[PDB]
Amino acid sequence: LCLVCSDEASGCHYGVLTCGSCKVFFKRAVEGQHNYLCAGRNDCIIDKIRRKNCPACRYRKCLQAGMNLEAR
Ligand SMILES: [Zn+2]
Ligand SMILES: [Zn+2]
Repeated sequence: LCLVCSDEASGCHYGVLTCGSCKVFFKRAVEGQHNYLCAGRNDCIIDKIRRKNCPACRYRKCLQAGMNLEAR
């Protein structure tokens, strides 16, 4: 299971057991430019449904999980 947006995970990538999308998301969200906002809220729960409400919390969530694009 995806330990970010709490969905059926395809396989682990980077540092943690994530879905298919959280992989690609994270690699953009780290080594790229981002425009996700929960920089001064950080309220919403990111799961299988509510992740469409906010892709900002997902970055925070995956990081708490232990994601690292230079993990092992
Ligand atoms: Zn996910
Ligand atoms: Zn949010």
